[PDB]
Amino acid sequence: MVYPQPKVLTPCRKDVLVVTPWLAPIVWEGTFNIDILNEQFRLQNTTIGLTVFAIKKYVAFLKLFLETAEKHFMVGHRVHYYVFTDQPAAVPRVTLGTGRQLSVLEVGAYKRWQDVSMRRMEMISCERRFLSEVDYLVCVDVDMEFRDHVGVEILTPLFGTLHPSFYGSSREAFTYERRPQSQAYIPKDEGDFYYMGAFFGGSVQEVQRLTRACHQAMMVDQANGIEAVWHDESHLNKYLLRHKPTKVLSPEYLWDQQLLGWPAVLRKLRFTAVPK
Amino acid sequence: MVYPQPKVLTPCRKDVLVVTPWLAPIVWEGTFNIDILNEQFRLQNTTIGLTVFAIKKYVAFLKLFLETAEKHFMVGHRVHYYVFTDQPAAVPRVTLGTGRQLSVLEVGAYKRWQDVSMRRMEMISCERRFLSEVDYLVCVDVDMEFRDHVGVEILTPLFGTLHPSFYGSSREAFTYERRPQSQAYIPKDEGDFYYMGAFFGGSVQEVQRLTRACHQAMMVDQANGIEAVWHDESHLNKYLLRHKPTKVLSPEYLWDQQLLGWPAVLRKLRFTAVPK
Ligand SMILES: O=c1ccn([C@@H]2O[C@H](COP(=O)(O)OP(=O)(O)O)[C@@H](O)[C@H]2O)c(=O)[nH]1
Ligand SMILES: O=c1ccn([C@@H]2O[C@H](COP(=O)(O)OP(=O)(O)O)[C@@H](O)[C@H]2O)c(=O)[nH]1
Ligand SMILES: OC[C@H]1O[C@@H](O)[C@H](O)[C@@H](O)[C@H]1O
Ligand SMILES: OC[C@H]1O[C@@H](O)[C@H](O)[C@@H](O)[C@H]1O
Ligand SMILES: [Mn+2]
Ligand SMILES: [Mn+2]
Repeated sequence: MVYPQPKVLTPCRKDVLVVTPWLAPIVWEGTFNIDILNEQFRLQNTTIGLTVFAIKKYVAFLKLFLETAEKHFMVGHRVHYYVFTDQPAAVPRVTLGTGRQLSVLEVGAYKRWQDVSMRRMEMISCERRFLSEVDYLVCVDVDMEFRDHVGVEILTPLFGTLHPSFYGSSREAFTYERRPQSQAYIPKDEGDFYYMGAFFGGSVQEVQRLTRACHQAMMVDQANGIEAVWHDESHLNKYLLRHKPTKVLSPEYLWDQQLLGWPAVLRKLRFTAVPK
Repeated sequence: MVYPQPKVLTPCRKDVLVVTPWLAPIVWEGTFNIDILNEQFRLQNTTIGLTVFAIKKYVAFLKLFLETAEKHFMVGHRVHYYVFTDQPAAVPRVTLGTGRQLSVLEVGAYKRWQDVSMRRMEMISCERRFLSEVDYLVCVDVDMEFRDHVGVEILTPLFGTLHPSFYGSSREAFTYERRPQSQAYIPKDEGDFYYMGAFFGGSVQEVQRLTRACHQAMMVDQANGIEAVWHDESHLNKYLLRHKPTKVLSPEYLWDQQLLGWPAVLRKLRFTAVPK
């Protein structure tokens, strides 16, 4: 297998940070040779599970989400979609590529948007089925579309994704939970990045750990009369501060061209918000 | 725990490649916050085994090697030195820091320098003792001294170290084995880096795999009447081409100031050749 030689005195990207201070790759276009990664992951017959909640009106987002995932998400690898919905008959029948399957998991609807978004951690953690069926789990919002490659480069024991509104910001600007009353509490002088709750994942074991931890933390907050400021994302950020991810995705992986344009530092816009 | 904020639009190092195309960190000063890594590794009570062969005249190199390892190598972590020698009474008694131990393993001497260097793979692979006693194994030459920090930043499932004579070179210049007759054979259009046999390591499982593979490959070459051009290092390079390391050490970790000076791109010279 023949490819460009990496040269150690020629960096790929000089414009962005491509490794965290705990030596986790930060995933940008030009940092990876996908042909190498694809080979490595195919040699293990990797199966990737993709979880998405479509509760209430959000079933409307599934057709574009799944169609575009078929075009861009882990193409060539085994993929198992898990669609959590209160409306199984509303899941569109989208034609899938070979090695790809979809399961519909019927769940209850909470009235409040905070609990729908928040009880995802609980819903994800359903535990023995993921362990037997997939190697990795990827957990994303449904109001999104894939516009470019999202592949095995993201796979690692634990990853989070840089929030597109805060990647160029200083930590005191991060909208972490700042009340010491909350399990999600992070002091003003702490913090690596501000991760978005819309795209995280890892090995099935590490995702079950994270989601269990976040759920346990939110129940503690509830039994104490406090709701973290950005809810699941607050707790996600506290978890990833204390258990550092082994890869970080750049904002190529979570973007909104309408709000933020297409800056030169983003060579690809891979997974983006749908207008709502 | 309070530290400088990484900023994603300010890279650490813009002068060197800090991640390989398969997303393994390349370990340079300024890429890592050691306080973070130290915490992570201490939380697992990590034990690092360091193997060194001192056969014949090479026992003379042990005092400086061990004294300087006490100053710089994994300080604060548990360390088990394994000294393979034909002369147990010649191992100097060096005073060790707390949590550090040394074992002397008596082995036979081969007459030829090629077989002394080459049979290390066999000698390392002695298998159940490493699995029970250490988490990682680091395998180095003895004619060396530590001059600066060599710590848990290097630890990963599998690592190799960039040969200091070839890091700025193109692959056709690499002195890989070029005869298809040899198990170590690498074609002219293949190859990522040229790794030095003087410094490799990983988890005990991955080092046992590598050393078993290299030994099996060299026995095949022997039963076929060919000796790879740079011996163990040829086979090391073939193994690491096909099983890509999960970290690569920069030449800060294997250098010779007498032959190569102190170039600006090396902010630290950590482990260096002793005149011989
Ligand atoms: O009525 C709702 C509200 C939220 N969600 C799920 O929870 C996710 C996060 O909520 P949302 O996308 O509304 O949050 P935002 O991106 O606006 O902050 C959604 O993508 C859906 O997967 C849902 O299914 N139905
Ligand atoms: O007579 C010898 C020759 C080699 N070695 C071991 O094999 C390693 C590699 O050999 P050497 O350092 O001579 O190779 P070089 O760096 O010169 O290529 C040495 O560091 C020792 O650990 C040894 O113990 N005794
Ligand atoms: O937490 C800061 C917030 O950033 C907003 O831009 C986003 O819409 C919210 O979902 C939340 O992530
Ligand atoms: O393989 C090329 C060679 O490079 C030399 O500089 C070194 O002394 C040898 O041990 C070998 O590594
Ligand atoms: Mn959303
Ligand atoms: Mn040597």
